[PDB]
Amino acid sequence: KVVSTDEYVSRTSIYYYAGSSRLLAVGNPYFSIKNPTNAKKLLVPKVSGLQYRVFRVRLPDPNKFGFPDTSFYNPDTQRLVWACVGLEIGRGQPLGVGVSGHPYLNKFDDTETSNRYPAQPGSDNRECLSMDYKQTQLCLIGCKPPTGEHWGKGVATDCPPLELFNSIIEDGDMVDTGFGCMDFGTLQANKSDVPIDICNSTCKYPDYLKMASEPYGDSLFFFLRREQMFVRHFFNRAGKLGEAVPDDLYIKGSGNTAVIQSSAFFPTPSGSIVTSESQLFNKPYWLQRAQGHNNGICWGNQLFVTVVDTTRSTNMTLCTEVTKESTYKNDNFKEYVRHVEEYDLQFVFQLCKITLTAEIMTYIHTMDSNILEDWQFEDPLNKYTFWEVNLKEKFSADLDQFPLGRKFLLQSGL
Amino acid sequence: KVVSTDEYVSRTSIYYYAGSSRLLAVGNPYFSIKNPTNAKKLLVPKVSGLQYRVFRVRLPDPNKFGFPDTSFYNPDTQRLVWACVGLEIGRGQPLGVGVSGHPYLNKFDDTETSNRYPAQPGSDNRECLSMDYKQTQLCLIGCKPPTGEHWGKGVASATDCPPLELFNSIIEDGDMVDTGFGCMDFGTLQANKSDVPIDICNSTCKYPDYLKMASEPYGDSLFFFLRREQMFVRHFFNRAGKLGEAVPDDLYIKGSGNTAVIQSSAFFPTPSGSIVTSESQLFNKPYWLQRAQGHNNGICWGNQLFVTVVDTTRSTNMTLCTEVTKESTYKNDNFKEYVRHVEEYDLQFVFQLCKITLTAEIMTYIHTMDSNILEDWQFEDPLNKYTFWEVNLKEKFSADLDQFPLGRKFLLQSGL
Amino acid sequence: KVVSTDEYVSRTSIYYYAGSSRLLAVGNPYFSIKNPTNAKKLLVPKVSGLQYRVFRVRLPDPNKFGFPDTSFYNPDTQRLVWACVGLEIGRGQPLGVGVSGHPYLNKFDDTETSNRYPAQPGSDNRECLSMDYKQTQLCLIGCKPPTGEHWGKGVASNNNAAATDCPPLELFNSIIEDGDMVDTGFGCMDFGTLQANKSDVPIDICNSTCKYPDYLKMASEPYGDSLFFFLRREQMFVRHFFNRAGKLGEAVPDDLYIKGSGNTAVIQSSAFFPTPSGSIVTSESQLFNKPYWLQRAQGHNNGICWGNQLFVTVVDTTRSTNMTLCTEVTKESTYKNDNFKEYVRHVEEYDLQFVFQLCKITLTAEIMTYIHTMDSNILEDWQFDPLNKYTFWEVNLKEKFSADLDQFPLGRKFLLQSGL
Amino acid sequence: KVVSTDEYVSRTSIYYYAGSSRLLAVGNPYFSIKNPTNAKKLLVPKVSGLQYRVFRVRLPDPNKFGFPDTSFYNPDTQRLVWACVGLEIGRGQPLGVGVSGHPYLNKFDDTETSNRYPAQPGSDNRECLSMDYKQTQLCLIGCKPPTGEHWGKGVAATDCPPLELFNSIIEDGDMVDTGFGCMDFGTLQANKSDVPIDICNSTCKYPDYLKMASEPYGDSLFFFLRREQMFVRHFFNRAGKLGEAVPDDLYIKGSGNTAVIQSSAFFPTPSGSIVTSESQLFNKPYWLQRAQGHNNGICWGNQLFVTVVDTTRSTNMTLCTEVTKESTYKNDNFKEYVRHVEEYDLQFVFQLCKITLTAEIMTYIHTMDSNILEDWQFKEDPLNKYTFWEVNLKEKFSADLDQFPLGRKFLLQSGL
Repeated sequence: KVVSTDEYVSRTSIYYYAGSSRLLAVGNPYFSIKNPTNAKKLLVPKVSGLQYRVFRVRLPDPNKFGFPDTSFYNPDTQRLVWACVGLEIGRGQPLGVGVSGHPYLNKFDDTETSNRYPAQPGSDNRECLSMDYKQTQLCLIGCKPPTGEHWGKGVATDCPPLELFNSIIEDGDMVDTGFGCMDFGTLQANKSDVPIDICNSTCKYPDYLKMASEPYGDSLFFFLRREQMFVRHFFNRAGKLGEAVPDDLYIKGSGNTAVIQSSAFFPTPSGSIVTSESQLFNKPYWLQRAQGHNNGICWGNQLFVTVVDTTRSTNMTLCTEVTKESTYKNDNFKEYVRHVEEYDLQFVFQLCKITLTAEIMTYIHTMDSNILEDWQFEDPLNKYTFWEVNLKEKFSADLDQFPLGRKFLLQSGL
Repeated sequence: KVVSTDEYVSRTSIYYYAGSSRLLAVGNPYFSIKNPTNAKKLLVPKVSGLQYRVFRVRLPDPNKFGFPDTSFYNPDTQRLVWACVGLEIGRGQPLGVGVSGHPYLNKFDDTETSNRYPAQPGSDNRECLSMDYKQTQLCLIGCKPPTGEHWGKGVASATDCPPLELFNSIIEDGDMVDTGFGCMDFGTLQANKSDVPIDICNSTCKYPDYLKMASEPYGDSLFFFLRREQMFVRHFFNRAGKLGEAVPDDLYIKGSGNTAVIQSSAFFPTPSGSIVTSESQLFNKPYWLQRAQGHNNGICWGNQLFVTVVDTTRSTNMTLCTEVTKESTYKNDNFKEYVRHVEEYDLQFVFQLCKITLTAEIMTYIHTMDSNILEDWQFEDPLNKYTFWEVNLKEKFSADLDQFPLGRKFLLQSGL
Repeated sequence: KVVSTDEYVSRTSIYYYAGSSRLLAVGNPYFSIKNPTNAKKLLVPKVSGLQYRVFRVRLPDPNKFGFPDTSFYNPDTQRLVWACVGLEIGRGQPLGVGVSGHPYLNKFDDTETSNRYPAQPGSDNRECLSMDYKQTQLCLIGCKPPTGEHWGKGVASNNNAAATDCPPLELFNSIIEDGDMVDTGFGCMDFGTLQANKSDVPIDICNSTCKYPDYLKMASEPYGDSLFFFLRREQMFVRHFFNRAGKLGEAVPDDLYIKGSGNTAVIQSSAFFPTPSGSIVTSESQLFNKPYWLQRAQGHNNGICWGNQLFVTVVDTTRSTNMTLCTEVTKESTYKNDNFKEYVRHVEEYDLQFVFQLCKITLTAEIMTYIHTMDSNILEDWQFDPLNKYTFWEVNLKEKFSADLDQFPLGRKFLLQSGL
Repeated sequence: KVVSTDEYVSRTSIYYYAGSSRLLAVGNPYFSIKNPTNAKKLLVPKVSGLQYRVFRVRLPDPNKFGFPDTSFYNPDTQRLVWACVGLEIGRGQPLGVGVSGHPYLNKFDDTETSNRYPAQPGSDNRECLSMDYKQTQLCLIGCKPPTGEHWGKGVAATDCPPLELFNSIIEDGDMVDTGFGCMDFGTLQANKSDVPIDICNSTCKYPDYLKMASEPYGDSLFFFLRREQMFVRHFFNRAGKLGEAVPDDLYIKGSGNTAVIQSSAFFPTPSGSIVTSESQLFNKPYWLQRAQGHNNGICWGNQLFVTVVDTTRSTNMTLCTEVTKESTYKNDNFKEYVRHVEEYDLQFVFQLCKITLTAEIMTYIHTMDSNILEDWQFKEDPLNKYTFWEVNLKEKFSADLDQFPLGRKFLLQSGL
């Protein structure tokens, strides 16, 4: 039913390079700061190494592109499309690791070595703790935005019902950090069971299984992923235990041990060490043969690059002096936290042409009716937030004038 | 006497793909919650990353299957069977590590650096502690369910120590894997219910009996297997209670005064599975079953196959928290805390159709191997007493291999 | 526009070896000490395993070079230039790790396992702590000095009302000079201007700027003179979790928590910061004391040392051991702390080894135009200094070139590797 | 001009095996013990896994060796010399790690997580601490003893000792660097308490690889291997006056309890981390086929130097004697000792070589080392002032290569 694009998309020998140049984001890693005197504007964005970067890369429409020689296709019977054959995700800034925390984290006791009876249950025992998150590197590439999975509140023990949800991963969405891919805002009502940079967020994980089994293969031309973590500490929660331990799993205590302590345990993660050798980025990927049926065809003259890279999640400390005095006083200083991200996206594109026979027109229409409509032979994604990368005026045919271009010519023997 | 299936099972060039689609299990990682007014009515099942997943995969009987053209075999003289030539065990959810504990764990002292005399006295010094378990990945494939080993209470036959006996049993869906405390029946061998965390303290932890399964004459249990285990000692504790076997007098000089009353030498460690990484993953990659080591080269007798999996690398337990009363300031009594765990699978197979010419010698051989094969071919089920995760593929077979992920991989890998 | 040097630079079979011999630096890893008079003299330089070493290597002008027979060179139509084809960065001293600290580090609480309410109030809760930094190995090679990136104080629009008074951040490019500090785990920033309390990082960077190589910019340079070749190995993990004292400049928004009361009414600082750790150093992961053959550069300059000079940039924290020195002010039969003075010193040992290949260029009209657009000084200096404002470790090889390759370690390696 | 020995040293097809047999050293790892009255005699030597082992291996002079048939060379016009073509450094004892410490280590505060103000004053705050040192494996081979580098006191706002880098011959028993650098601790640390006692009155040396590699003739390093590792285990600061105060532009002054600045004379303790079999450099053969330097294994002077550091067997054994036997335990009834042992077994394969004493070759050799021709008869040895572990193989040479382990390995490797 579905066939490879190799069977109805003809390749030319025409290649183009396009680069975004340096992309920077600067903000607060834990939360954005809205403008107090203009509520519709953000004063400081939320910029964190635990966010997805979802780039919507806009390509020049090859059917309107000022090629010097346009005799390679017949506009009466054919249309043009770009194919992505090479990519490098440039990453700036040094390798490093940031931390995240909560001034009122719901940690009660340390349950690793010593937690004797009786409990000391007050009504507000939250503590100001921080941690370093699970480490994640990944890149997804396709002509359709990626699909994530996360757990949320479903439809109806008083435990919230769990439902697995699919959604489009948007630029700025949070990746899972060690506490799972879930809607923490709705499933953790106390706002204190995870650090503040996810406690009112949804952490999403790429739905690799769903995307890979898509018939046309528009979501994943190519992907890399590297995750790691271990358990750094063991805590338990304050609050009522919603599901008591059944009586067949213990002999009751008495006296000092009569009032059972909370078995609502939770670990803290740690991503451990970051190293250059395990970097996925700053090297080229050649999209020669995709596993799916879309062999890199950028339908709609666009392409989506999704990236998570926690290996440069350093958060910088900033400190201002409000009063200059000869001796040190805390009240004379203000402390800030800032995080930055540096990207440089480089592509090699191959021009393709499609002869629109009756059979091919039916196939394309069944696959995506917008393709023929846009070819002349409202955009549904504008409700989503992406990092827009406009390459319409960035295409160059002089491949050997750019780093990735030289690599392509050398690799391909051209 | 036993020969390879390659000698009497004819391979065709007909291949079919079958996939389970998304399989989800959601529950409490530490215990099930029973309906108070029923016994087999579960309100919340026990779903944990430390459980065996034993999938009983039902295949369509090829002798009754709607093939478009069956002219490739003579039903008067031959019977059909599926062979598994490819499989990928898909795993969803992010990598992570969960913890387990006991609100009354029988830990007395930390015995790593400082445990001075004299012994502190008590009758209930249990503590509310947790740990992260040994890390295990494994994958078994066969047309017969897998066999486990575990230590249990033997026969009663200067020590009241329970006798130990090594038991074999079928590993069922939901059985607990060993966690760092060994493969034993904790319910019967640890009578106090407090020496290990609550998710195994009343369970039997089983380890696959690889040696027995591997030495089976016909080799139906293990077409293929992968395994990756690791742990280290994170902490050193000792037990409270009477020491059942005192240290002999030739191993120490007796103390006096504050050291006159000997402290408990019933030590026990806590395990740690250490780090989880993508590179060490066994799953989300294809396995091509070309040449089995045993005599059964992937033949799915009885139109079924058993896929057994342990994967602790996605054992994260999600914290859930409900608000009973909304108030402007934080109060512990206004919230309830829950724990939930989920597992996501996607089993993908490529099967090769095979035919067997039922000569006199071959029927004799097959009857000796398993008399049910010829009876079901027409030329009750003892496994109904066991619990498996049923995966019904009777309506999931497709000849359009290139329309599915594993199907494309198979066509590419085989040059077809 | 830009073409590979392979298209207009002719390679000869003439090879030369040159070595710097042992290069030593000795000083204080945390700060320099000035002569009280003379003020602009250094008494003890600042020498640290966390510094960049930027060697400006001077080569003999091959167009004036005493070759045994120069009849192969026609000065009427061609000029000579050296190409670097082999390099080894020798490192002496044992592998090891140093630590850095601050007697008044702005650490308030340990936020890893226990930090209950209420907070302890004070005005000066600084502590005397130390740490081991992120581990970095790198070496860059080109005929132009390298470019670093670092964050500094930018410009703040004043028409824009500031609800946050946080300093604006700007990414700055600069030439990396010998003695500049590498990033240590707290990022590449100007700590002197962006941390006004002088207490948020150890003293060896608290009044310094830590720089990171701008690899992306250097790689995208049209001619590729900065990076013939580079190697890099970074690693770190989080060793401890602390928070800062001082007023929190950006309060946590009210939608991320339920307010406290009583002991928890005054929120504690969420201005967290980790301490880094470079972890283990091993021989197996060393980048140095091994040869590199510069056969084919990724950029268009395939190792041509224009201007008869070469830049070697090195970071190597794997030998950052700081030696403890102790003098006895008064000899007594029993120990007393006041009888001794404690000092710290650090040393660095280098040995740079090169193999150069002689090249000649026939100066046609087309090539002269190309080179002039590339750099007009090349044709001027050939008869056919802007870098003096920067600080480099000068390595003069003008009189160290030898044709007897097999008389030297790297020369023997080259002859064997190339089959000569 | 220097040329390879390949150009003037003729190889024969004559090979010999030689082995040292078991070499044992037994002593105290921290210090030597003199005879209790007589003092120039040692009762217990200092034997530690942190020492260099420098073996001076004496070979039989081949020009005086009882060969059965000497028609392979002309003794009037030629001289004989041995070339080393194979070597294995045998190591006995199990892998393990020792620790070193000081009963009066100059450690003031733990500066890793908590070191608040004010500093408490004292005059003697030294502590009884220990640590495990940096891990080092290495082996050097040449016909000349190896050269080490270390920092010592040189000549000539700061009273800090001037530093000079010194070269010296590494002798048997010299200390390797341990994590505190290669320096003369006796002269540069006057308090004798800034490092553990096994180096506080010693010089820790590091091989001057750069100097030896650049020697024209290449006599020091036929071949070498090295593997070092460490991390920082703890962070401390020193007591005593700070000799160089922190400049005023690097901090804002304190007040009250923070008025008296604390010592920023930090120092780490090292740790060599784990030792494993897989990273072993020893107990495997090295074939010296073609050296990088110009001396291709020629053992001038009928000797060769094998230098080893191996901290991967640095276990220190605990010994304990009973002075009074009593029914209850008392500390004063026992004496505690520490002992360390090292087990070596050096195995060599040598190839016999001949040199024709032409006018040109005698001139070349005379310029290289005037002693070579003198010793050939065509005298105080200068190395007698240095200490080496003497290994005499004069009576250990055998032509029956296949009767010994390394000999068999050589025959197999070389196709003979």
